[PDB]
Formats: sequence, C-alpha cells, structure tokens
Amino acid sequence: GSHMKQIESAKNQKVKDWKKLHTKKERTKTNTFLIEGEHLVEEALKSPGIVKEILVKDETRIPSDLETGIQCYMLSEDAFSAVTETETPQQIAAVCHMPEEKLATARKVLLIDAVQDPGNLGTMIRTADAAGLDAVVLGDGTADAFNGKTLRSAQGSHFHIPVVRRNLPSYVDELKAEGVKVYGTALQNGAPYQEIPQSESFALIVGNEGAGVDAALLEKTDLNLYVPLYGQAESLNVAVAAAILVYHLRG
Amino acid sequence: HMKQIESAKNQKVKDWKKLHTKKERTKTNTFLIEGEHLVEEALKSPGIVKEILVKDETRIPSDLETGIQCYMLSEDAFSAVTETETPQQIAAVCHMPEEKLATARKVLLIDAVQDPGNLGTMIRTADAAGLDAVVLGDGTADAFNGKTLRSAQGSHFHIPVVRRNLPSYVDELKAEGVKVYGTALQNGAPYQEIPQSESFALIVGNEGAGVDAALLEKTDLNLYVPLYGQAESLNVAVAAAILVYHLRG
Repeated sequence: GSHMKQIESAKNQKVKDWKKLHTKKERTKTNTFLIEGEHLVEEALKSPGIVKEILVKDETRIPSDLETGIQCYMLSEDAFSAVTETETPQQIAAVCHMPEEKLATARKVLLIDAVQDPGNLGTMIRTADAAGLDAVVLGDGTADAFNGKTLRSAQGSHFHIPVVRRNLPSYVDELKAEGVKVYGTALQNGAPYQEIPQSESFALIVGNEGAGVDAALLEKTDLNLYVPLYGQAESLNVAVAAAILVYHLRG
Repeated sequence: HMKQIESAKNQKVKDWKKLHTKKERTKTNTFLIEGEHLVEEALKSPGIVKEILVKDETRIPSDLETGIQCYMLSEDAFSAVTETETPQQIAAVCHMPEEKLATARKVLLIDAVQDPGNLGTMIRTADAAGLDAVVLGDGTADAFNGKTLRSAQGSHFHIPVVRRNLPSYVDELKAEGVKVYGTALQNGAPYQEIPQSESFALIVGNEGAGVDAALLEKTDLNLYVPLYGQAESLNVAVAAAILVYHLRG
C-alpha cells in the first residue's frame, strides 16, 4: 500500500502554518487549536468532527480505527519539534476544531473572573463539562484556555464544551435580561450553599484565590453563596469550591 | 542557643537533605517543610516544630517555643537542604504526627491514591470540612513528600493524617457504629439522594481502579457524583470534595 504523507522539513508551509496555532491570531482565524499527548488525542477522536489532522513521528502511534476524513502526517523530529514547541517529549499531536459555540441559547454557565492558574482553570473547565453545563465564559484577565497547561489540565473537556471570552459585567446584564439567575461566589452577603435551592437555569461566577470575584461584579448578582469553612483551613481551593457549587445548583 | 552551619558537607545538612526521602522520615519520625507559610502554620500547632533553619537571624520568629533549636545556615548550606527551586528564607523540621486516633467519627479514607497533588487537595479539603482525620490506606502515596505538603497548604498541622489498613480499619469503624460510604456507581445513588448521618467514613479510591472491590463489599452504602456531560471523569479530589461536603452538611 501507499505510505502516509510525510513532512521532512520545518520550512514546509503546513509546518509553519501548524506552528502558527501557538498564536492567538491563527486560532481565531481557523477556530482550531493544537493538542499533544496520546490521551488528549484519544479524547478528541471520541468527539465527532473534532479532529482535523494527526501528527506522529512513528506509525505505531497512529490510533486504530480512524475516521477517513482525518488527514495523518508523519513528521521528522525536527518538523515535529517545530510544531509542538514542548520540552517534555511528545509522540503524537493533533489539530482540532473547537466545539459549536451556541452562546445565545446557553442557560447553565460558569463565569470565571480572572483566574490565572492553568491548573485551576483546567479543573474548572473539566468540572463544567462533567456537570453538563452549556458553556464556560472567561472574563477579562483570565488565563488563556488554549495554553498547553490548561489543555492538559482539562483532559479533553475543551472538545466538549465551549470556552469563550466575554466581558463579565456585560454578559451578566445579558444573562439577567434572558431570565437566567446569576449567582456569585462570596461570603459577604452570601449564604451557605446547602441552604440554596436548585435552579434549572443558572450562571455561577467564580474568582481567583486572592481577591475573589470583583466587587462591582458581585453587586450585579441575584444571590451570593459559599462553601462553609468548618476547620482551621484558611480557604478551599477555588476550583474545588467551584465544583461543589456548580454540582449543587445542577442537582 | 543558636548554632551556625557553614558547610554543605556538615552532617546536619546531610541529614536534613536525607529528610526528602521516605526512609529517613520513617527512621527519624520527622519531616522537613520549607517556606514561611508552612512554617507559620506549623508553629501554631504547639510542640510540632523541632528545628528552625534560616539564613538570616532576623527571620527567626520573635517568640518561639523554648525547646526549638535554631540554625543559621550559609547560602550554600541552605540551598543543599531545600528541594524547592524557588527562593525561600525559612525551613523547619517537624515531628511526625501521632498515629493513634483519639476520635474518629467523621473521617476520610483514601484508597491507593498516588498523585501527590490529589492527596494534598484531599487533606486540605478534609481540614476545611472539619473532619476528624484523614486515613491513608496501604498503597497510598506518602503524605509527607514535598509536593503533598505544598499542595495541602499547611493542613497537615490542622488534621490528623494517619495510616491504617483499610479493610481492618473499616471493620473497626463499623464496630463503633460509624456508617461507611463507598464512592462508586455499583448499588450507589447520586449523592443528592443520600441523607446526612451524624457520623461517616467516606472511602475514596484512585482514578484507575476506584475503591477496591473487596473494600466496596464492606460499605454500608455507596454514592457517586454523576457525569451529566461528556467528560471522561471528574478529578478524584474534586469528586471527593463534593461528597465530603455533602456528608458533612
């Protein structure tokens, strides 16, 4: 049989184009992004229509039973490195389409106010995915969701739920206009989460570890809730706290 | 009185360095923590800190417990001792926690979790929820490694973190009237379905295998966090946190 397509050189226009996925401009242009790692790729392959191209240095790494519309390329080490740009050695990468957005219709959403840690951000995305939320909305100041650490941390949830960027204050206004109840994560003027009833439509705002949700944003909330601290711990990890709240509201 | 240590080859420096491995910790029944936050917390629990290590005399706390021995080290010696690449101005050697458990009515049982980050998160969560203790089953990763200690943010000095054989320990808990919950789908309902009880013991397992099957047979009831969306799974610590707070009330 004929061999798979090969790309020997880092100067190849496909390679340069792939390398560009590290820029915000090319991701915005294409609504695609680059992923690395066997499990991420596997997760992507589970989601219909997500994977566009697959890159490997070795044919043994090619996943079994691939859909026919997927183009696979075998790359040289130089070419593979050029694309991935990762110290930690990788054997497979892929280019993926972002999931269908549907923001206007979203009625169960997680709003993230300026979370900087990739680990926390990834955990939040994964949790939103697990709880079956409509979308994850990132406020100004929040870290890029498509950075390698976040992608890795999210373990494939990027393939399932839309993760978009909006101005939180404006988005809240829009949500309120549509009748979605808005909850803020805060102690001040907040109630312990267990006292709160479940809601069919909701938007939960979560914030960073130090400052927390912005004060001007908290004023726009219908209600505020929190996870009570019973022991000596100063605080709960924000993603962990977010998970408890999201799942509670969801019931 | 305070002592100064100049050489990296000094026996104490070698022994402090040895604290980063589990065998030394087990042998000496002590462990090493780095950074102001961890030391501050450790200091708040009376009798825990044995030695204080600093490079600057002014970093030594103003009112330390009398039994604490202070050491001012050189930059080279300090660097030798510490595992964090990031710059630190203080380190401490602490006594390992007492294994005996005075009270065990609300506890978290961890079955073979290996990730230090997860373990740390679980410890921190247990502290926040006000549980009596965190019990580590045979096979679980060491709670006193640097990663877990950092991850827990000082929680180790707020809650007893001990080791027990889960199967035998569960029997003991049942004998005492403590209800035992298993985190699992089989015969389990969504956690929302489960009512609170005065006392509880939640068993959480690792991601690959979950709670051991033999262990699951012992439980009174099983519960889980449903996966409504397409995510493969929830992070074990995150799931544990949801269940712990649920049972806590």
